[PDB]
Amino acid sequence: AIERGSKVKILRKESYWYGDVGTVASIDKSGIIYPVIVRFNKVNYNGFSGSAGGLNTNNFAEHELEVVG
Repeated sequence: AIERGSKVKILRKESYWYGDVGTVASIDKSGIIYPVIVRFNKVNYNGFSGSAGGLNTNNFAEHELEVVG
């Protein structure tokens, strides 16, 4: 099961960090299809201005992540 701070290999085809692993940051209450936000320490600036957006976290479903810890 997706534990906390566990190593999860992202298995999302259309993902900026697909094929890479990430550190589980926190899970949601199943409010959305991708409540699990993983950490990648990677930024994808593609339109920033004024307020510093920045992501560093991608949403992913439980079945979309592969706990390989």
